[PDB]
Amino acid sequence: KVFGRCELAAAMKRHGLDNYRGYSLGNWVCAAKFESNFNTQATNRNTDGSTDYGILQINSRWWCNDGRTPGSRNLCNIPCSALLSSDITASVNCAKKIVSDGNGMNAWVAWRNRCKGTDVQAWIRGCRL
Ligand SMILES: [Pt+4]
Ligand SMILES: [Pt+4]
Ligand SMILES: [Pt+4]
Ligand SMILES: [Pt+4]
Ligand SMILES: [Pt+4]
Repeated sequence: KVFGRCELAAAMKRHGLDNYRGYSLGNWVCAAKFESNFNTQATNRNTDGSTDYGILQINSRWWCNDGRTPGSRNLCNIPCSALLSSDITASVNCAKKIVSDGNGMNAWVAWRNRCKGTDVQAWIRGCRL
């Protein structure tokens, strides 16, 4: 599913991401925009053989099992395919574990490079929440 900006903001808010570990909603919507362009079905292969999955491009080296990343850790305890669903619940629950891991949202390279220190509130502007 390809989410609209405000539709995704609303779903993320409902799933408890607004101010989760201090990160306002706009940060999460910005990260999703540049990681996956709001497409739950996005996949991207990394040079190390791991793959990133879904709206927040969660990586198979640590977070999920895809059956093809030797020495992967499956920390969210979830097949990576579950992260591609039109229901964002699995992605959100896994992202909560990731952002709690000590590096905050710096775990998402597009967030560091494209969202961090920008006016992220613009991403929720005009939305009914
Ligand atoms: Pt569809
Ligand atoms: Pt709502
Ligand atoms: Pt939902
Ligand atoms: Pt909804
Ligand atoms: Pt594996």
